[PDB]
Amino acid sequence: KETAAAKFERQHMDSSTSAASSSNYCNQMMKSRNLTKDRCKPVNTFVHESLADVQAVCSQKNVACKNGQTNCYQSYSTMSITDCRETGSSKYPNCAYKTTQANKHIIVACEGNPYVPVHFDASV
Ligand SMILES: [Rh+]
Ligand SMILES: [Rh+]
Repeated sequence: KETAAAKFERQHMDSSTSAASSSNYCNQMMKSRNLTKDRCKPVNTFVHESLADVQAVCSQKNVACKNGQTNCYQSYSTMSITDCRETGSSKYPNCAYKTTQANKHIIVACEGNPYVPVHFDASV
């Protein structure tokens, strides 16, 4: 019974580094955040902004979600993010990733009271 809010924080928040710590980052973080337990999760994004600044996106630019729901929101400012991408030679349980740093607008899906991020949809 992890809450949806807490699952988003575990899968997508890393405020403790300004940018993709190092070439090792995604290998470490995909494992430590438990995204390689049942299979290698093929792609995942981490956001290097404060929790308050990511939560605030739920009152910013309303945009269509990829799944056609209406509860997605685009950040008005660019954010520091790390994209993690499974290498073609990565074989479970030894999940290997390329670490790439970018500064992009994020899109998140928000639900509940309080209204908070529960899903990372895209960066643009
Ligand atoms: Rh999701
Ligand atoms: Rh999900």
